[PDB]
Amino acid sequence: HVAFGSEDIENTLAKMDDGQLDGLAFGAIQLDGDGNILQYNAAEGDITGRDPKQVIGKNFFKDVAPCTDSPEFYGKFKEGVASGNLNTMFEYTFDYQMTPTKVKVHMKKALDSYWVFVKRV
Ligand SMILES: *C(=O)/C=C/c1ccc(O)cc1
Repeated sequence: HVAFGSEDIENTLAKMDDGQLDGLAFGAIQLDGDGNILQYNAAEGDITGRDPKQVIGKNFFKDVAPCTDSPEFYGKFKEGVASGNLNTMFEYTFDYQMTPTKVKVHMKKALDSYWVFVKRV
């Protein structure tokens, strides 16, 4: 088990393959520094209606999740990629090609890549 917001979440998830990541209680996306989607788990698709196989390779901020292109989300992502120590938590609403859904988001650098964790609120 691993809880959303755990202090060493990136350690636990570093040791995980697809099945384990797909088993998480919360949405988990891994992005590269350009915002391209490396991994996208089953729990996230249950929040957003996206097929996890279909969004791998796409750009999260440009194409998949346009509502996240804002100082409040994308702005914080690039600040944390630049500053080297991404680790930030905030509320957000996801509303593109889905019913508007309130979530909380935790972005954290991976053990060169970057996690976006999501849970319904
Ligand atoms: C806003 O358009 C957000 C879209 C979105 C957020 C998270 C996802 O996993 C997919 C789309």
